[PDB]
Amino acid sequence: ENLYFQGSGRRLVLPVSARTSGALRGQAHALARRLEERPGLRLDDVAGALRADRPALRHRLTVSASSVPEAVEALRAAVPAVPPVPDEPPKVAFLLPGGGTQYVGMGSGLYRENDVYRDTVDRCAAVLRPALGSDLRTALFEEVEPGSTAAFMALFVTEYALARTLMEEGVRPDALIGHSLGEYTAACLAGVMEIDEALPVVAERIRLIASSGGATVGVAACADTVLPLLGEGLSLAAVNSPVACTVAGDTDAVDRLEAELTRRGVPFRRLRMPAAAHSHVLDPILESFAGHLRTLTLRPPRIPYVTNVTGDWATDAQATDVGHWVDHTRRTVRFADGIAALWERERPVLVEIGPGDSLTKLARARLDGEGPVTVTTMRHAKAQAADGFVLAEALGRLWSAGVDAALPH
Repeated sequence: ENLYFQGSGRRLVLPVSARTSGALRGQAHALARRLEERPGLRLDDVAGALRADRPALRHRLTVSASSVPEAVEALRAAVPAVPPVPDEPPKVAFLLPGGGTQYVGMGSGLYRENDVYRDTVDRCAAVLRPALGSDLRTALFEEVEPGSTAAFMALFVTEYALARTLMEEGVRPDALIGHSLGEYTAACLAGVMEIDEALPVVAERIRLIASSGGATVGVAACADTVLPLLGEGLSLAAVNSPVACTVAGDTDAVDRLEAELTRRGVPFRRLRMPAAAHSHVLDPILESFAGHLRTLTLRPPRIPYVTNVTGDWATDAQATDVGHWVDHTRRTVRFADGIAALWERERPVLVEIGPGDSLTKLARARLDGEGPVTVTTMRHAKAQAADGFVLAEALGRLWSAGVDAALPH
């Protein structure tokens, strides 16, 4: 179970582009039949030849392979999966999850294969030791108490390292959106905050939220259905999509809401973190948390980002205002509105940065049926794919949608 650096391995992305719906499938089986019938062809050479010796036409797909049999098999199954590329290159947005999908071992494959990912994690763990009290890489890769400060900081650093890794490949986001904790990651990526200063502040934000107690319930219904059921002792914590919102408050009030939701057939699930972020339960720690926010050098965003406060693009005045960041922690996460504002300006490819597809589902629900292209970037806890495979697929898919710099080499 070693995390020693191995460097990049043999896995490569093979690009295929045609002019038709259409000929793409045919051209992919052609290439498959060529590598079978030509044992002298190395995967190595084919990857470069597919890059240098052919034009990048409108209809694209890719396969990932660490060997010729793998590539041949993947080119048969290959089905076009994104629309033909636009006449103008697509915009790109990063979506940064707030927690719920973190796990021990996430990104461990990237930690071993990718020097940017490894260096970013190492840098953050060293900066974090005085505030955290431990080496974050222990929590990232070996063991962690669920819902601890370390568990969530593991998620924050994974997002940051993964975003830095994509940016070094040339996939630089034109816009950012995060969900609660993820808005801090977005602010660091946008230049609003410096990662080294943000790390201890995010850590104390987590401890202050956890120490405030209370409870949160995720309700699979739109906010209009939930609002009339609240509720002295309850706040609307997040409006996530037309079929998802969260409600937070003291545990007794949340218990009674759940009883009344059951009585109406409304599906819901108690979030496992016994906390109440984005609700009145945080009132006693807001001013203390503003003390920590005052330690940060805030700058206007150099990449645009939408905040959960307004569900709209953050202004320079907001990004640099401690009181806004205090409001961000107290007030409803307007994620669904944020997704719509992001989409309406850019119509960008939506790239989820972090483990899972939880924000991708919210975006698909809110953006039905604008046909968003979404890209996923890190596997769920129980999935068997290798991290480097999932990353290579994401990069190939980004190229297929028209983000040319996403293709590696």
